[PDB]
Order: sequence, then structure tokens, then C-alpha cells
Amino acid sequence: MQIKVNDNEFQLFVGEKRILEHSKERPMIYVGVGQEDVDMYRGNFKITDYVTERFPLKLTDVIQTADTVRLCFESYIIAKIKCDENLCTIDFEQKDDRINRFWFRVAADKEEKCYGCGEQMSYFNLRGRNFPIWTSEPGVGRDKTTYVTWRSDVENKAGGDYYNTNYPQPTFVSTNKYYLHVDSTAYADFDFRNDSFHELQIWEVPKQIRIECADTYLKLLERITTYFGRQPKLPDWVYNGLIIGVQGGNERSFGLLDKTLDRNIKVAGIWCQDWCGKRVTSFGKRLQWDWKYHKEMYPDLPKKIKEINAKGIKFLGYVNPYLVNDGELYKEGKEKGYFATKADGSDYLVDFGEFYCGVVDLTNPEAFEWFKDIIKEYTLGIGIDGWMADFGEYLPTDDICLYSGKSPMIEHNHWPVLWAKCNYEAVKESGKLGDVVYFMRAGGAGSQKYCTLLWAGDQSVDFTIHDGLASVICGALSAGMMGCGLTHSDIGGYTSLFDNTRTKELFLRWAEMAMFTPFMRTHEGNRPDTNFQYYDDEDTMERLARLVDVYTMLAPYTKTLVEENADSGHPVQRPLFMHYESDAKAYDIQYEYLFGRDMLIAPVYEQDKHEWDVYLPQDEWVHLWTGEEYHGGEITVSAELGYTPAFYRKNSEFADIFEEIREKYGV
Amino acid sequence: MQIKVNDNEFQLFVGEKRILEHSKERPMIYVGVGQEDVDMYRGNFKITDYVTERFPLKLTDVIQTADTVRLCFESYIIAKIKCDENLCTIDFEQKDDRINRFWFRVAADKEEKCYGCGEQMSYFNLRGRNFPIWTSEPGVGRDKTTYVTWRSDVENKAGGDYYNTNYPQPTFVSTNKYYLHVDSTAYADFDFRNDSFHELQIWEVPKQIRIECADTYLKLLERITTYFGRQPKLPDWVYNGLIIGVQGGNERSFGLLDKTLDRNIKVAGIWCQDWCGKRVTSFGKRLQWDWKYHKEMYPDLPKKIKEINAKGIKFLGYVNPYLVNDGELYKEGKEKGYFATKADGSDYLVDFGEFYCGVVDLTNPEAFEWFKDIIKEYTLGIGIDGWMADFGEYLPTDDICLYSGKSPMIEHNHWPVLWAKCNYEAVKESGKLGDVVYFMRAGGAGSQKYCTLLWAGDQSVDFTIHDGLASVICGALSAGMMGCGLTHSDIGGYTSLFDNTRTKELFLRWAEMAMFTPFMRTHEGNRPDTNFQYYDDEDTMERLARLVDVYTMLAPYTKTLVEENADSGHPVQRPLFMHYESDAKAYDIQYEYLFGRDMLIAPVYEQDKHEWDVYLPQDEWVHLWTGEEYHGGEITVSAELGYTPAFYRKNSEFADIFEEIREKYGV
Ligand SMILES: O=S(=O)(O)C[C@H]1CNC[C@@H](O)[C@@H]1O
Ligand SMILES: O=S(=O)(O)C[C@H]1CNC[C@@H](O)[C@@H]1O
Repeated sequence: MQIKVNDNEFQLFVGEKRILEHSKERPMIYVGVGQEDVDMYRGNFKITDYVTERFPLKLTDVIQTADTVRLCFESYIIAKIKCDENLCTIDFEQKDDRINRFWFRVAADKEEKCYGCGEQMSYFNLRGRNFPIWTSEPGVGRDKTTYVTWRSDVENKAGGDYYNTNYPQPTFVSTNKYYLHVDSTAYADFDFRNDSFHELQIWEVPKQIRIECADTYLKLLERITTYFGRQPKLPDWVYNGLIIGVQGGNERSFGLLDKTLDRNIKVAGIWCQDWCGKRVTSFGKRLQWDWKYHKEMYPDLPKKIKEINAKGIKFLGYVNPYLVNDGELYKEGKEKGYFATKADGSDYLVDFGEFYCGVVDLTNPEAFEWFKDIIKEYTLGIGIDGWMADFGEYLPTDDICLYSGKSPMIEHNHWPVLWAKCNYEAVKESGKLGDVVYFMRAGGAGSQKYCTLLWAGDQSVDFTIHDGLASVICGALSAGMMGCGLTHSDIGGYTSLFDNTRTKELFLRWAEMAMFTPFMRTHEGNRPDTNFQYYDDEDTMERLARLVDVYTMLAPYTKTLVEENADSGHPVQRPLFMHYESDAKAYDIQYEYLFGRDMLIAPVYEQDKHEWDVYLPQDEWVHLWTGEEYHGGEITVSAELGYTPAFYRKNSEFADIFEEIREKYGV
Repeated sequence: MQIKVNDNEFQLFVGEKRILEHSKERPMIYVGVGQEDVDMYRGNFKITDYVTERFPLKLTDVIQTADTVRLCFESYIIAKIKCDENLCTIDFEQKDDRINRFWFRVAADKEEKCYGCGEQMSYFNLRGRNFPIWTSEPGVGRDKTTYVTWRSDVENKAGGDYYNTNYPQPTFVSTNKYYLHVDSTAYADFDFRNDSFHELQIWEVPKQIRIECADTYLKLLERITTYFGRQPKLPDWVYNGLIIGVQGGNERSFGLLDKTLDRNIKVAGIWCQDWCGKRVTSFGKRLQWDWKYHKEMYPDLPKKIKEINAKGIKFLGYVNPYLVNDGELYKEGKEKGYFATKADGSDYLVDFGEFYCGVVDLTNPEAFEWFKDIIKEYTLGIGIDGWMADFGEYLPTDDICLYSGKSPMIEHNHWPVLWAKCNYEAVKESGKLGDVVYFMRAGGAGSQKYCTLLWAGDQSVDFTIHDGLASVICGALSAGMMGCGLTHSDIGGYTSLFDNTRTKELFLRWAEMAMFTPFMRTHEGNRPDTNFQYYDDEDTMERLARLVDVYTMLAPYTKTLVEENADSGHPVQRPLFMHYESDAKAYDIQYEYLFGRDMLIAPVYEQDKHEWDVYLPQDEWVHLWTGEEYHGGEITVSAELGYTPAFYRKNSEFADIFEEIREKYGV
């Protein structure tokens, strides 16, 4: 990167491509004054802004030092710029206290594409749209043309839209082979609707903007994860097979484990989210938010965990950073003063849907340490080797006080990372990194270090584009470009509402994609009695045993991808353009991915399909199940139920593993 | 109205209430730069704006002469303020050509209420919401919680919202007893969401803002209509009875007339909107847009008109300012170059839903006179005595050129008044003002002069709040506060879509309201074959005979109201606070109206009702059907089908008429 600058024009280049400019004709910064309106309803946020001032700044002074270039903008902003061959930082100082709106422009051209802004569930390429950065419920349906979405809006204010996500991040990657990060947890809105610039709206003057370039996307990801962090290797035991999501107490849950094993489905672990109890609401069968094992539903659980461990099976649980008001840990947290409070001193109670919970104040070090100790003592301490570490999106912005003294308009997006750090430190302090794994749906900048595994959050139980099976693929790709290289999904989705229920076909198509991911896990969903469950159908269990076997057979390859993610930040699920940078079509494809360097996966995301159109970049490919060879381009392969459109490179060093799969399970 | 002004502060008072202020702490004007996006689909407009600059102006010079005060605002705006005891005008000169966004603030307090912004169908009191000023299709359903609205959005982009209207106007009335008008036909957005100020956003620097006060709302309406215009009296023949909306050609239409008369329903006129032919689309039974009578459907129509005239019955038709591209008049207009054109020089063909029409360029004086002559020759010239003068909302903004050379962003809202003027001059030059009547659903500033009669446009055929019977009352109250004092509605509504079809009860509830309006007219609606028609049911025809007879019995009173409207601008349908200005509840009521000074009407707007709650202001009231006396407050009256909740003042000079009605048709 190179800086060019006079007394009234600043420029920054990446190669021969200008990416920053401030002149009178093309200002780089606008500042202004806004008054927001934020209305939360059960984790959904309706956010509007009333802007009374917005104006571009005048560059009134420039000072060049061998290390720093200083831009003075009247009495509003000072920008200190420092550059290397690969890194520019722009630190901002605010000289006018009135400003609470900050618009930053990046030079662009019509053909450029951008990726990221966190885990995006609808659009991988961000160009042409804008993306608010505000963690929240991602929406049920997420598509205003569907009945599920409309009913979700009408009854629950919960239909959402294309940009909602549990894990937004003020960071993007450009096809000019740089990434840009705005060091701020404020509300932001990344606007890619203009041909000649990207505009980044921030609801504070951000501390710094960071820009870093590389010669390849692989190296760009190495630089991204150097700055944000890298995940550990997953525990070796995850590759033993399926992690089965079952509920109902000792007899039912361990009964289904035995039934699962008896049908020759390989099991890595049993995940009982109700290990701490159940709570039934009008949404469905939920959990008792009090993070100690439930002695009536799962008596003697520590002893029982030792027993299944001796048979090669791990036990997985569930925690989240809230506590319901009738729980034992709530009573203790109240007595110790560890909840976020209102101005009058009452503990703030959040409505999660017919029950009310305190928000453990993770910005209070004593409360943070207390909750970390709850994980150590009552989850890790009874031998639980993994858990869902849920939520993080529900911090309200109305009359709530945090120990940090910062506005909830700033701490709201910070919360997922504070929650991630709490889990990470519990595991690290216990010496269990690499032995236990928790998985999170919410995140922010820093989840690259503090989250051991993402999952895609709640999908609807359907084949829709914006909230079904397909949206998992988009979420994997976007998250991976942010440096979160390990993700998975609920096999079969989660959300059943408004006559939308899971089918056998949906479960199996979901499973045949999951076997080409690091972590296979099922989920009964919110209404288990009226949604298909794999253990309800012998044919499904037979079919599932094959899919899980394929996962275990892939594991020597998958371990090298997880290792490569841990070593350099190359995600396990990669976009096609990560290894085919010259292929123009690879930049527009978001429903196929490279499973490592050596496999291409194009999951079937529609019902009643028997063949599937696949775009293959130019290379020597072999269809997994048939061995037929392909050299690149649009094709159509058979894709019956159980036969994922999956291809491997001919000269892959793992071709023997893939051939063993074909011989055993091909056509 | 008194001005206070020094070098650093301007103020304007109405009595002892400050209505305008400019100081550095409370600026009166912001200016800026925006880039709109106007997405048009079949008369529906999705409009968004991208504001890049907005900033308050600094008052840098004040010049007082004897009559004028000149406020200079840097190099941006000069405002010339001239006041009287009742009138203040602010003329704006634009000194910076870059400005295309103008925000004008009006001082307000929390208890103030505001009325107007044209004909509003959802909210009469505007306080607490914002109202875009852009004529368009008003929406089907207009309520995001209903199935009809949702489907209208999904299939037709046509659900609309609370603010959409055929007739917006940048004019409001305040409870400080002033009205304010912005002299512009640009897009505007009147924002009443803030306690301490109204803010009027205009997408140009407006020529002038006009403010005029008065001691009473009656006198305010006198001033409003002195400025905007007053309607003529309605022709005496309208009071002869019902205007029946029928279709199908000579045999069916005049057959239905005979049937109606045979059932002893008094008929003032037969309104055949298909006088010029039909066109069937997926929307339903529409019309052929070629404004000459259809010689195959209505052979020898001029002869038929003479025959029914000799029996005391008028004939009414239909025109609108567009021409379908397979018609005779389209061919002539195309030859003479009388259509609006695109940038590429071709005639712009607007899609109205499976057919395409030219827009007669009403800004071209030659085309204007031509279309006026079309009305004289082919409507008035064959003896038609009234007509629906429809549409006016569909001018596109994307790629169109007008003879005026003004932007379609300015002429779009202008079109309804140009079209009104076309009809007005045809009638006036024919010497028929007061003898023939046309009715319009679209309008703008000036419709007060150029439109002889409003109607509330298309309602859905239901009892919903935002698009059924009740929204007619809101439209009547709001239009009347703007000086359009004559209005009516389709008895039974118009729009049938998405499993919503007209019922008998709905038709009858609508008719029993309509008999307390100036003009009773039915309509077959868009899907006559699958919707209730009054002539389907003998009991309905017997009931309608009574309702129409009541309308004729009221005529001596109603005529004095229409004459009062023509002489002073007091609307026929008045808000309760127009005659009870001290009644606090009168300012919150929008589904009751005073029918002149001597009657209160509170229509049943819900199904399955046998009684109705009514608020009466403090006065001596007599329930029309029973004779029971009431003295003010909340009451409940019997309100069976046919017994509108209607009350008259005991001391009314017309009490003898009202007693005859009770004797003949009461309980
Ligand atoms: O119902 S609960 O809220 O207790 C648990 C759910 C929370 N969201 C993620 C889902 O996977 C959990 O089952
Ligand atoms: O269907 S048509 O468009 O020809 C006529 C309708 C237009 N809008 C107003 C309605 O009253 C008409 O029937």
C-alpha cells in the first residue's frame, strides 16, 4: 500500500487500485447528528434513525512524518494514518462532541465484489445492498413473500429480513484483495449500493479503521486471523460419529442413545440440551435457564456420564448468559448483585417469551468471574465435554446500566464476544482446550479467538432459500471469510411454526450435507412431537448410519482441514474463488463450497430432486459416488437421496480415502 | 400574527402562541442534498431517498422595511416575510443551486393536534406520524396485519400503508387555529412525530409558505377556500334519488334501471362506466379507455339518453386522462403528438395491468384543449350530464418528458389538478357549471376550485378500518378540512381480491351512511359476477327504497348545506370540533361527523352490530329514529340494519323534516 497526499487531497492505493480518496469533489468522511429509536421485542429490534445533520468534512491541514500522515478536518476529526507494505491503520480523534454519526467512504468500481460483514444468511456477495450491524434474532422466514415470515411479523414481530444475523461484524473483504475492519462495537450500516464507493455508517466516531492486503485470498485469510484470532483444533473424539440431540430425562435420552447404537449409527456424543430442565411455552418445548443438572429428570448424571465415557461416548450440554427468575443460580446472582440493573436499582428482567430472565453483567469482572465459575463447577465439573453456548443477542437499550459505564448502544454488539470470552476462559483455565468444545450462534469481532465452533443458529425446518437448508451454506462461506473457519448446522433445522414441520426428506438432505462439515449434530427442534425425528423411522436410521459412516471415513482428510484452519485461518468451507481466483463465475456462487482444497460440494437444497446442476471450475474432478470424471463447466449429475453432489480433485493426496467411500457406498 | 425579530432570532406568534422560531439553538430551516429512488409499478410508488447532506442554516442578516422582513441565510436562502392581522407569506429565494432538500420547522407543543395533508384514509389527526405527499394508488388493504394487504404486496406491490392516498396535499390545519400551505408540488413529507415542532420536508426549495389564522374553524375554512377555491352547488337533479352503477350494454343496463324503478327505488341517474366499452383482465371487469360511446354495446346511446331524460333520469359516464393504445382516440393523439414521451423520443406507454396507455400531456396547451374538446364532443355532446373523472396518479418519473419542460418529480403531484382543470373548463365553457357534475378521486392544491365533487376512491369491499367503510368517514373529514366540502363513496366499496367479496350487510350499512352525504351512488366493483349487488336480493331492494327515500326527504336540508359549502367553504361533513370547539373529545373523534350544523352521524362500520356507542357533544339532541332526547356524553343506541346512529339538534329549523322521517321510517 502507498499513500499519495498534497495539502488538500489524500489517496491510498492497493497495487495500482485506488481505494481511499479525500478531495473536495470526493470527500472521504461525513459526520453528523442522529437520534435513534430502538425497540426490542424478544430479541428482535426495530431500529430507525432521525438524522438532523450530515455534512462532508473539509481537509484543512496535512502533516507528513516519515511514519505518520496526519489529516486535520476543521475542528471535527483528526485522522492519523500509518502504512506498511500490507497494513494501513487510520486512528480517529473526535474534536467536536456533538457528532454521533460517522460515514466513511471507500473508493470502488462497478465490477468489484465484497464479502463478509459477519455471518450472512441470505447474501454472500454484499454488493448492491446495505447491511446493518446489530446482533439480534435473525428472523423466522426472513422473506417477506412467505406465509411463515408474514405470520412471524404479525404475531411475534419476528420475520426479520435479509440482513438480520446473530453474528454481524463491521468487517468486509474486497475483490481488490484487501479486508477493512472498523474497530467499533457501535451500531453500523455497511452500504454497498453505490457503484463508485462503499459507505460505512457508524453510530460513533470509531477508534480506528484497519486495512490490510495480500496477494491471495489464502494469505488474506492468514492476515485476517492473525489480527482477529484462530480457533483451536477440534477434539479428536468429534470424528467418532454423530452427536445426537435428544431430550426427556435419563430413561428417554439414554434409551435413544442405545436405540441409535443398536441401529449401527456411530455416536461421538449425546447432546441433551435439557440436562438442566425443561420449560414449556407457546413457542414449544424450551429449557429451564438455571445451569445445574436437573436432579429429577437426570438423577445421578455425573455417575452416568462416567459410564458412557467408558463406552466411548461424550455428554454435551447447554448454557447461555441469562438466568430465569425462578432459578437457584438467579437467586444467588441477585443476592450477589451480578445482574444488569435499571437506574432505580432493580435487576433488569428481559422477556424471552412467557418467562423473564436476568442479564448477568459480563462487563462486571466479579460477575464475569462468577459466571465463568458456574461453567467450571456445574458443567465442566461434572464431566460435560461440550455444550451449546447460546444467545448473546438480547441486550436491551432502554434504562439498563452496565458496570462498564458504557451505553448499551455500545455494549449490545459487544455482548456475544464477552460471552464467548467467558466460555473460552472457563475452558482455558481448566486446561481443557483441545479436549472440550462449545458452539455458539452469536458473535462479533474476536469470536475468531474466543469461539471454538460456530453453528448456523436457528433455521426453519424447510427447503426455503432465506431460512432453510440453503442458508446454512451462505452462512458458512461468509463466516469463513471473516476468519471463523469452523461451523455446522442443526441437522434438520430448528424452527417449527405456522404449520411448517420437518420431513424425513429434509432431515436426510440436511444430513448428507452435514457429513461434509466438521461436526454432525441433530436437534429435536422446538416442537419435537410434531416434527420428524431420525429415531422415528428405521429406514432413516439405516440411511443415517451410512451418512455418519461416510463422515468418519472422511475424518483423516477433515482433520487436516481443521488443522490447516488452526494453523493459518483457511476455513474448512471455502468459496470457489479461494482456489480459483481467475474464474469469474466463482465470485457469484454461494450455494457451492470447496470442502478443503480437494473437494467441491454442491448440496441439494430443494425437495423432490433427482439430479442437480453443478458448476465445476476448471480442474480435473471426479464425482465421488460414480467415479465419473469432469474437466470443468456447467454439468448435471444424478443426485438421489443419499448421493450429495460431491467431487474430488483427481490428484488429491486423499484420493484413496475417497475411492474407499465410492467402493463402499457409491453406485 | 405578530413578528419579533432581531439580528440573531426570528419569531412569529398567533395570539400569544409562538408558531415560528429561528435561533442558533432552534433553527427554522435545514437544507441539503438527496438522491431519490422512485420504484413505480402500476400506480404504486416505492420511494426511498439517499441524503448525503443536511445542515441547519445560520441567520446572517436581517432587513426590516415597512411591510417586509428579509432573512438572509448565508449563501443558501433568502426569506421574505410579509404579514397582516391574519396572513403571513414567506417567499424563498434559492441562492445555492446544489440544494434539493428543504426542511422547514414549525414550533409546536405536546398537546397540539393537526389535520389535513389532503384526503387521509387512516388518520385524521396527523400528530405522532409522518405523511408523504405523493399521489398514488392508495393501497389495497393498507394494513400490514391483514391477508389482503400481504397478498396485495406479494403479487401486486399494492398493499400500501396508512399515508397513501389519491389526494395528498402539503397543507395542514393546527389547533392553534391556523392553516399552513407549502406552495410546491414536489414530493414532500410532513413529519408530526416530535413534541416541540412539526417538520415539513420538501424535495425542492419551495416558492412560498403561506400561514393564515382565524378566530374559529368555520372562519378558517372561509379563508382556506378563499385561497384555494370553492365548489359550485350540485345540480338539483342529484337530489331526485340514487345514482345506480350498472353495466353490460343497452339491454342489461337499461333493464336494471327498469328493475330498480319497478322496485320503487327513486333514481336520479344511471351511471354506466362501460358506456365506452369493456376490457376484462385478471383484475376483473375493467373498461376500454377510448372516450367515445361503444356503438356495439350501447347502439344509439344518444337516442336512449333522450328517452330516459324524458322520464326524469340522467345518464352518467366515465373518462380518465389516458388512452389505451388500440383505441381510435389514441391513434389521433399519437398522430398529433399529444402524449408524454420518453428520452428516446417515443410515446411513453404506461402499463395499467395487461394493457398499455399513452398519457395525454396536459401541460401541452394544444393537447389540453384537444382533450377538453374530447369531453365536449363525445361526453357532453351526446347528452351525458355527469361522469366519473378518474385517475391522475400514474405519472412516472423515470424516463418521461413533458411539454412544460419541468421534471416529472414536480409534475407528478401536479397532474390531478391539471386533469381537474381540464374537466372544469370543458364544463364551464359549455355553460353547464351547476348543471352537470363530475367526480374525482385524485387531487391536489386547487382541486377546491376545479373539482365539482370528490369521491373517496377505491375501498375494499369490507368493514376493515384502513380500507373499508370506516375509512370513507376519515377521508370525508380530512378532505373537508382542506376545503373540498363535497364528497361521497362507492356504496358497498369497490375492490374484491384475495377471497374478499362484498356482502349484503356491507352494502346496506354503506347505503345507510351514504344517505347522509350529498350524493348516493352504487358501483358493481371490479368483479361484479362474484360480489353482492343490490339488485340480487329483493329484501335489499325494498330496504334501499327506504334509504333512498330518506335521502330525498333530507334534500331540503342537504341543499342548504351544499349551498353553504359553495358560499363559505364550510364542508357538508364536518368534524365535531367545528361546532364544539371547547369539547376536548371532539378533537380525537374521526368516525363521527356533523352533517351540517344540525345533525350528528356516527355510522356503524362493523359487522354483526345491533347497537352502537356514540359520543355526543353537549347540546340538545334527538335520536332520529326514536325521538329520544340526549344532552351530551357517551351513549349507546339501538342500531339495527337501516337505523343509522343519527341525531339532530332539538332546536333545528329543519326539525319538521326530521320528524316526518321518524314518522315514516322510524322505530
Ligand atoms: O428453547 S430454548 O431457548 O431454551 C433453547 C433453544 C435456544 N436457541 C437455540 C436452540 O438450538 C435451542 O434449542
Ligand atoms: O377498471 S377501470 O380502471 O377501467 C375503472 C375503475 C378505475 N378506478 C376507479 C373505479 O371506480 C373504476 O371502476
